[PDB]
Amino acid sequence: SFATRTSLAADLAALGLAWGDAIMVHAAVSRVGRLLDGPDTIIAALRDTVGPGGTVLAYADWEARYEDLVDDAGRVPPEWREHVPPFDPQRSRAIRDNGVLPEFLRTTPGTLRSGNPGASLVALGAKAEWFTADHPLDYGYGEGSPLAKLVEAGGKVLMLGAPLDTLTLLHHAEHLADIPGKRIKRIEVPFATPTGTQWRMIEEFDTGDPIVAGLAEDYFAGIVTEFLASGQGRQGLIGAAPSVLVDAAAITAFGVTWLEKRFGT
Amino acid sequence: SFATRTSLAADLAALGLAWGDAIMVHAAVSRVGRLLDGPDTIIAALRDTVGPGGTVLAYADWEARYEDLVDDAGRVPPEWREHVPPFDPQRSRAIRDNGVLPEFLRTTPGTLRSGNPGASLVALGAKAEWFTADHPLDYGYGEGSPLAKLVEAGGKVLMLGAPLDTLTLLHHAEHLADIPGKRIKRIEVPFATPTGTQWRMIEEFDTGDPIVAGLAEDYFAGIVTEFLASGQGRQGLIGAAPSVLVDAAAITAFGVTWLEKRFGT
Ligand SMILES: NC[C@@H]1O[C@H](O[C@H]2[C@@H](O)[C@H](O[C@@H]3[C@@H](O)[C@H](N)C[C@H](N)[C@H]3O[C@H]3O[C@H](CN)[C@@H](O)[C@H](O)[C@H]3N)O[C@@H]2CO)[C@H](N)[C@@H](O)[C@@H]1O
Ligand SMILES: NC[C@@H]1O[C@H](O[C@H]2[C@@H](O)[C@H](O[C@@H]3[C@@H](O)[C@H](N)C[C@H](N)[C@H]3O[C@H]3O[C@H](CN)[C@@H](O)[C@H](O)[C@H]3N)O[C@@H]2CO)[C@H](N)[C@@H](O)[C@@H]1O
Repeated sequence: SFATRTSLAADLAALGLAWGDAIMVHAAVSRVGRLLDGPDTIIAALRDTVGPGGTVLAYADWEARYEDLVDDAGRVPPEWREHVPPFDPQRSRAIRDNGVLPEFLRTTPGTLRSGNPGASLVALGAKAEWFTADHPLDYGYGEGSPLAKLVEAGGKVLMLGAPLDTLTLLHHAEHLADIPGKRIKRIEVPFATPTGTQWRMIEEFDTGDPIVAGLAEDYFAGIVTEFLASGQGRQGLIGAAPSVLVDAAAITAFGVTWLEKRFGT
Repeated sequence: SFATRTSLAADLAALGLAWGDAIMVHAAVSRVGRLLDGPDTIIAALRDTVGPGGTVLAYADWEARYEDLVDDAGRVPPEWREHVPPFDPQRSRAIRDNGVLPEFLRTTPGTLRSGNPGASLVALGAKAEWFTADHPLDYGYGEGSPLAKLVEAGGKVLMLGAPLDTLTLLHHAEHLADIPGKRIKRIEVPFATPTGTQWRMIEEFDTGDPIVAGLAEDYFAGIVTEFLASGQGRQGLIGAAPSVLVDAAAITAFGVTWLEKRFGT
């Protein structure tokens, strides 16, 4: 009646998580079952399974409710500017729309957070410095991004009971997909610098909706389902949670090909 | 349509919070209204109002779900011992039963947390070291406790939209009250030391229920209501939240006298 740090690490090993892996986690903590330490049991079991050579990652994003006040060019009206809290990678809370684990991971001692606010990842472990260094502010889901570094390092993504449409790495596949009609989001973001608040415009492919028209908003779940149905990845229980584990480079290439087949040439 | 760091500090000043105050906060963040930075706007406004000479405090407690496995002497059965996460004052999460603000305060850079797990307070500011140092493990709501140091320093308690029965300092009044039939809670707690897990028995007056029989479980709210009805304390809005501000030494003495009149001699 209690999933422990030991039992969860055993479930993670049986699922496919290995010593030295860089693992990115999307979790629905309620579905794991009753935990002795709450979400920190999940974090501890992941660190135990990958060892000091591994790295645990999560999608942090940023809690910035000021997006309801921007006009049409994405800037902030002058009456609201100095009221918007600027982004500090060490103090800005992770978004909690898709669960509380990224914030729990962000506040775990040793965790590093990248510089692109809306696309920030948290990393804890051996390669946390490289995974979070020099995050390009424009198109933060693309070439120089932590999501690209996860693919390059041969990392893995674990859907720990979370809905399959929340896989952030598939936004990296959307950025890479050579297709037409890609939607773009522009917004101004306040940054905290040792001299005050400095504003800056951010450009990236819009990850608030499907990258192109004609797709259901949860269509990431279909891509993951087809990926598993093709005999790739592994499925199994983590505690009481139905979980999915995929290779980062494989699911990205599968996601790009999924898009380049139905759209473009 | 947006309570800001500036507007909240103005509401706090109008309520009675002053420069240099040591303020302990019980908050219901949802009732404050729409915040630009979430709960961190409340923390920032409190720090702004009290200044670098002040101190912001909250009741942290401890997220320890292992209390359902103890027998009748309060110890942990041998099969569960090494599975229970030990208490680390720097890493143990604050309880979130009465809101998320204590955990947000605990993870704010610079905040210190005291050593008594179940009675731990978080402190951020000038006297955070003294407020959290040398917390007596047995009877942690009594003489050497942060709640007693708050009374000694002339601190204040702010009920920021929270229910009035959640005022932790009234447990210090229960400990001090010279009355009969005081209930006692005993439990064993794992502690993290630089050499491993060390277990220890904790004794204190039971704060999970009224200190004596014959009291409704929310009777703290009646004491606060009588205290305000007697012309003491101040009431007003903090954002959109009906709030209460009281002097720590006054509400404690009023709480003790409230108990010593209806019970004992
Ligand atoms: N969905 C409709 C659209 O949502 C936008 O805002 C959305 C946006 O801020 C935000 O979208 C966020 C992005 O930020 C972030 N960079 C990646 C993350 N996957 C995404 O999340 C969203 O897309 C996922 C599906 N991949 C869903 O599983 C998830 O529940 C959903 N919140 O959530 C809001 C609602 O989804 C705009 N309101 C408007 O373009 C339109 O209303
Ligand atoms: N209430 C019934 C009793 O609750 C106990 O457990 C309780 C205990 O762990 C815990 O009680 C906690 C204490 O820890 C902590 N040290 C101080 C805090 N004010 C108190 O909180 C409790 O008392 C307040 C009223 N002052 C309420 O406002 C609050 O909602 C309530 N959770 O919440 C649990 C439920 O209240 C035991 N289950 C049993 O003795 C009996 O069932």
